[PDB]
Amino acid sequence: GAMGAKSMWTEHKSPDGRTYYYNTETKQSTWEKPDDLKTPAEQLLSKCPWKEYKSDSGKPYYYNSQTKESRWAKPKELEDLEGYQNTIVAGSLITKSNL
Repeated sequence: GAMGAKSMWTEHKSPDGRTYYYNTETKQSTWEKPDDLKTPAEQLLSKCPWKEYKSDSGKPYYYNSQTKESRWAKPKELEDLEGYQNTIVAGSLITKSNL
C-alpha cells in the first residue's frame, strides 16, 4: 500500500498455514513479504538487525540478522524502534521535505 497504489499483491495460505504472496498484475509468486506490503516501520525493522516473525502457534520470536541469535524476549534495541513506530502516525515523515 502507498495511499494510491493498490499494491496488487495478494496473501494466500496453504493447508499447513504456510503463506505465499501473488502479484495479480505480473502474476509473479514469491515466498517473501514484498516491500510494498511492509509498513515504513516494518521496512525500518527489516533494515535493523532484529526482525519479528510468527510461529504457527501465533507466538512471535526475534531473530538478529547479524549474529544469527534468536530469542523469545524483546531486545531493547527493538523497543526503541517500537516506540518510534508510534511516532510515524503522529508526525508525517513523508512530508519531512516540507515545512
